[PDB]
Formats: sequence, structure tokens, C-alpha cells
Amino acid sequence: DIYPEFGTYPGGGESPIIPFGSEKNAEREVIHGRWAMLGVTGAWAAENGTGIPWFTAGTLCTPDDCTAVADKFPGAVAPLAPEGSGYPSFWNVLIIEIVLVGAAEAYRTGISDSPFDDGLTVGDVNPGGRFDPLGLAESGDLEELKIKELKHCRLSMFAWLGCIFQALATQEGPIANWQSHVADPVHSNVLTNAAKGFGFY
Amino acid sequence: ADIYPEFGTYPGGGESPIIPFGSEKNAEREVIHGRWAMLGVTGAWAAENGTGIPWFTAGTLCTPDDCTAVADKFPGAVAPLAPEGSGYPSFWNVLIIEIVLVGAAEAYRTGISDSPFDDGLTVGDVNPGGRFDPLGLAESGDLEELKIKELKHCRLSMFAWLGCIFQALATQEGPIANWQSHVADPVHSNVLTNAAKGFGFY
Amino acid sequence: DIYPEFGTYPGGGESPIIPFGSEKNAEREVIHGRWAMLGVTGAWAAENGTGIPWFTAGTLCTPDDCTAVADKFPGAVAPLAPEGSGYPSFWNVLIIEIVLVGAAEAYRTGISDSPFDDGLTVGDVNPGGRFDPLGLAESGDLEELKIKELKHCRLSMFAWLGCIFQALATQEGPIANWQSHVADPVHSNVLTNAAKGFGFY
Ligand code: CLA
Ligand SMILES: CC1=C[C@H](O)CC(C)(C)[C@H]1/C=C/C(C)=C/C=C/C(C)=C/C=C/C=C(C)/C=C/C=C(\C)CCC1=C(C)C[C@H](O)CC1(C)C
Ligand SMILES: CC1=C[C@H](O)CC(C)(C)[C@H]1/C=C/C(C)=C/C=C/C(C)=C/C=C/C=C(C)/C=C/C=C(\C)CCC1=C(C)C[C@H](O)CC1(C)C
Repeated sequence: DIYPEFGTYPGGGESPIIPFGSEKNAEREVIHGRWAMLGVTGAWAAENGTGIPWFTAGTLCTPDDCTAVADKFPGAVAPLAPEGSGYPSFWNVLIIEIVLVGAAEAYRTGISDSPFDDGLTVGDVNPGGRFDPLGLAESGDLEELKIKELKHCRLSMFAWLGCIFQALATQEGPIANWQSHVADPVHSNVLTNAAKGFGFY
Repeated sequence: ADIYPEFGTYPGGGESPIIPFGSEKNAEREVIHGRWAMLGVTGAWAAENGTGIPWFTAGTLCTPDDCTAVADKFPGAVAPLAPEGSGYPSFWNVLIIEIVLVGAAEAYRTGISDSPFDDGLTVGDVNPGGRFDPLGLAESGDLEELKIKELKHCRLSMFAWLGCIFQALATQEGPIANWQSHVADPVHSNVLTNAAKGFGFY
Repeated sequence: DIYPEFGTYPGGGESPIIPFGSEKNAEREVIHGRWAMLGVTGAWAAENGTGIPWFTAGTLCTPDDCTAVADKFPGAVAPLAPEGSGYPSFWNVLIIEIVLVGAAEAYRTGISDSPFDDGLTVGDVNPGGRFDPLGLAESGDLEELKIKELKHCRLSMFAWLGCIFQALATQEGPIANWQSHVADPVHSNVLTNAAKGFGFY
């Protein structure tokens, strides 16, 4: 069987708990899943390569002294911008991000006409043609690849929700919590931290 | 639509992408919730401009034991609210009058209690159009357009009240105080710098 | 004029605030209510009998030590544990609890075939084929008595939600809070607690 975990994909079946009234939700959760996938991975990798929590990473790059993020990346012996130049600038990064992500979102969602000329209908979260340089979808199964991605989508969104509530409970960070739970499983869990009071009680 | 350009839409204008419109009672609830929110956000706006007390702390000034503090709080007042010598707006006094007046108005708004007026005023209609609009602004103005204006103000003010309650929970400083801090230096005074400070808990 | 209150029962009428959802919700609210009945009664009785909150009561039986719960039951002729060996140890109780409850839930919902084969159908709101040994309510106005328990379900669920929320607010316990209210409501209240700050502000 395909998708036998719990419930069924939006493409086929009905939610056990929700009515699934609106068909905008399907692609919404695809996009949300993909973003979460990149977010969870980011939180996984940053705290490994740098040791900082993902939720306090924002404090390193601020409109004054954004140079803290420079050279934080593993390997990458050259910093983001040279030391002493002070060019890692929150506003410069923010403007570059605003223009790039805003243009990408406008192209995806039809706020602006697509720059390309080859199909790419607005609102489809599986474009394929331009977004498969390797040609893995035509070689593989399209439907089961889409199901795998969905499983990853929902798994990563649930992992992100876990990351934020772990951040709120323990105030430490995802990987450090994972390592504490691995080291002493009985003595590092949610009920253990509840016995400590979650840091406020 | 042409008239409603906001992200969402008005009930009857169409259907919302998220949580589409169900029962009409939901639309009545939205309008009334808006109306009370407009009143609430305006009160939280004007009171601490007049005297500086955040709305989430203004409750405790009046207490069953002592309620003198609420008297003479309104700026510009010619005299005390009740005798200067012995202010008599006691919390119980306030309650006993207000529960009766508000309960009456509510039951008479919804018609669970027989209407006093019986002027053709039909309960369960957000726009009574009777004595409530003596100016009859709706009669001169265009009623569809004006309904859209009312709902836009409803949603804006309900969102503003949500902002007021969450700002109270994060910064516990006060709405206009948060405004003045942000206008003072928005770059270094906003939600994310308060997050860096930790919202007062972390 | 049965159920002449704010709302209506799932069988007749429609939900005033929330969309009625599905039949799955209609069967599920009752089960949540039965569990909330048991939970609220357990919190009430454990606190009257022991004096320590239901929430903190989870720290009494830890993997390292479960002997604290040995002599907590009021009016017990002897402690359940021998007091001297600490035989519970949280592991026997955990394992037998998970097997018994998991089996019971599996048989309730037909995850596994029912063993009685007494004609009972899985997923029924009120099976009653062997869940009414006394028969006092089976014979005579069954529909009304379902309304009775329905009203108790919604109450116990609301009471549990209030229990968890004011546990969060005050961190003292439900009936400690109830005694504080009853002794002098006017100076010991939710709004008084908010003005002083529940545990914060
Ligand atoms: C109590 C207030 C309230 C009520 C009853 C409604 C009701 C309605 N709105 Mg309105 N709306 C509101 C507030 C409200 N809205 C606010 C504040 C905004 C601005 C963000 C809007 C923006 C809006 C748009 C843009 C649209 C609607 C639409 C609708 C209809 C869709 C069905 C629905 O969502 O109902 C259920 C009612 C809800 C309020 C949804 C629940 C929201 C959840 C619970 C999140 C809220 C979190 C909460 C504030 C947490 C507080 C915690 C705090 C106390 C600590 C219905 C008539 C749609 C419509 O009519 O389309 C034809 C539509 O397009 N509304
Ligand atoms: C990497 C990085 C580094 C920096 O340090 C900081 C930083 C913040 C920038 C960060 C960047 C992160 C990013 C870009 C994140 C993007 C995240 C996103 C899009 C998250 C979405 C999260 C979604 C959630 C929770 C869903 C909850 C919904 C639930 C359970 C309902 C489930 C439900 C339904 C639907 C149907 C069933 O039948 C029944 C049930 C009830 C189960
Ligand atoms: C004035 C005063 C002074 C004293 O000092 C103190 C004091 C406390 C007494 C105080 C008194 C104030 C009072 C009485 C206030 C009354 C306030 C009221 C009625 C608030 C209502 C607040 C309503 C909210 C948040 C709604 C949230 C809903 C949201 C986002 C969903 C939005 C949604 C929908 C629906 C469908 C779309 O498709 C899209 C999306 C998903 C966005």
C-alpha cells in the first residue's frame, strides 16, 4: 500500500480529522512543507557547524554589527565578506533577500508574469520542466515521487513545530536537546523538563 | 472585488481562500465583534493618552474595596466624577448599574427579551437602521459601500486589538508607549529587538 | 424540551459556533468526555486524599523511584507496595498499563478483532451489549440518559480545560484554588490573580 501511515494525501482520500473544504490547502501545504524542509535542515546544520541555536541566530546579524555571521559557515575559509570591511550588513542582506525572494514569489504566484516562455502555469507546485535539470521525475515514478515529497513535507513541518516548542520549553536548541536526550534518554525528555518546570515553573 | 481590495473578502462578496464563510450567524458575529473592538481599541488609544495607564492595568484601579482611583481620571473634566469629598463610583455600584444596562441592551439587541421600542427594529440584523442611525447616514450614503467600510474597519480594529493584547503579553509596556518607543527608533525598537531581549521572560 | 441549553446534541439540531465537522467528531466528543470525566474525578479525588496537585503527581512515580505513590491512597489498610523493596519501580506498572490500555483501545475501535463476538460493532458511541451489566439505564428512556451523559461529557471536558489552564496560571492545584476562591472570593479571584500576576508579570 501507498501512504499507509495515517490518513491520506490530498490528491486522494479525505482527512480523518479535518473536512478539507478548500482546495487551496493542498498546494499550500506543499509549499509549507518545502519551506519547513529547508528550515529544519538549516536548524540541523547551523547548530552543528556553529553550535548556535537557530532561534538566536538572528541576533548575530543586526542593522548594527552584522559582521558576526561572517565566516560562520563550515569550511569556507574566506568569510562572507572580508574581515574589517564590515560589509556583512543586515540592510544589504535584507534588500538582496527582499528583491530575490519577492521576485521568486511573484513569479511563482502570478503577481508578475513569469520571465520564462515554457509553460509554467501559476499555482502548480510541481512545475517539472524548468525545475528538473537532472530529469529525475520522468525517469522515476511521478506519482510516488510526489508522495515521498509529501511525506517529507509533513514530517518536516511536524519537526519544525517540535523545534519551536522545544525552543520555548528548554531555551537551548534542537540538536543540543537531541544530544541530551540521546545521552540520558530517561533523564532528558519533555516529562523530565516538566518535572523541572520547563524553565519557568 | 472592485470595492474590497483587502487580502480576504466580505461575507456575501464571495468565499475566503481559508476558512470559507459558513453560517450567516458567523457574519453577524464578525460585525458585532468588530464593533466592540473599534470601541475597545479606541478606548485603549484614548485612555492612556489622557492619563498614561495601559488598558490591561486600568482594570485594577477600581476594586470592590476602593474605586476612588477611577474618579477624576478623564482629562479636562470640570469636576470630579462623583463628589470630590467622597467619590461614590464603587466597583459594586458600577457593576449593579452596568450589568443591568448592558444586559438590557444585549437582550434587546438579540431579542431574547421583548423589545421596548417595537419600532420595527429586527433583532439579529447587524444594521438595525432605526434609532441607532438617527443621522441616517446610510440613507444619504451608498449602503453597500458603507457596509464594506464598516467591515473593513471591523477587521482592522479587531486585528489592532489582537495586537494590543499580544503586545501586552510580550512587552507589558502599553500600546501608545510601544508606539512612542517605535517612532522614537523603529530600527532598534520593534518586535525583533524585543525578541532579542527575550520578551521579558528569556 | 430535552437539552434546553446553549447548544444542541449531535443527533438533532446543528452546532451554533463551530461547523459540525463529521460523524467521526460526533462519536469522538463522547469518548473525550468520558476520559475527561475520569480525569477530572481523578484530579479531584487525588487532591482531596493526598493534598498534592494532579499535574505534579506525575513526579511521584519516576523510573528511578515509584515508592512515593505507595501510601498515597487515603484510608488504605496497608500500602500497595511493601514499602521496603519498592517492587513497582515504574517499569512493571508502565508495561502492564500500556499493554492493558492498548489492548482495550484496539478492541474498542477494532484495530484487532473483538474477543467477545457478542454482536457488538466497533466504533459505536454506546455499545452497551456488555457495557450495561446493571441495566438500570438500558431499559427506559435511553435517549434521554444519553443526553444526560452528553451534558456531563461537555462539562467534564470544559472542567478539565479549566483545570489545566488555571493549573498553568496558579500552579497550586484545582481544589487549593477552589478553597482560595470559596474562603473569600472578592479578594481571591481570577481578576485578582491577573492583577497580582498569575505567576508572571
Ligand atoms: C471574532 C471575530 C471574527 C469572526 C467571527 C469572523 C468571522 C468571519 N470572517 Mg472575519 N476577520 C477577523 C475576525 C473575525 N472573523 C479578523 C480579525 C480579520 C483580520 C485578520 C478577519 C478577516 C477576514 C477576511 C479577510 C475574511 C473573513 C471571513 C470571515 C467568515 C469566514 C468564516 C470564519 O472564519 O469564521 C470563523 C471565525 C474565525 C475568527 C476564525 C478563527 C480564527 C482562529 C481561531 C485564529 C485566531 C487566533 C486567536 C485570535 C488567538 C487569540 C489568543 C489570545 C486570546 C491569547 C466569517 C464571517 C471571510 C469571508 O467572509 O469570506 C467570504 C474572509 O474572506 N474575515
Ligand atoms: C533555517 C532557519 C535558520 C534561522 O536560524 C532562523 C529561521 C527561522 C530563519 C530558520 C528558517 C525556517 C523556515 C524558512 C521555516 C519554514 C517553516 C514552515 C513553512 C513551517 C510550517 C509549519 C507547519 C505546522 C507547524 C503545521 C501544523 C499543523 C498540524 C499539526 C495539523 C495537522 C492536521 C491536519 C492538517 C490534517 C490531519 O488529518 C489531522 C491533523 C490534526 C493532524
Ligand atoms: C477599552 C478598554 C479600556 C480599559 O482600559 C481596559 C479594557 C480591557 C476594559 C478595554 C476594553 C476592550 C474591549 C471590550 C474589547 C473588545 C474586543 C473584541 C470584541 C475583540 C475581538 C477580536 C477578534 C480577533 C482577535 C479575531 C481574530 C481572528 C483572526 C485573526 C482570523 C482571521 C481569518 C479569518 C476569519 C478568515 C480569513 O479568510 C483569513 C484569516 C485566516 C486571517
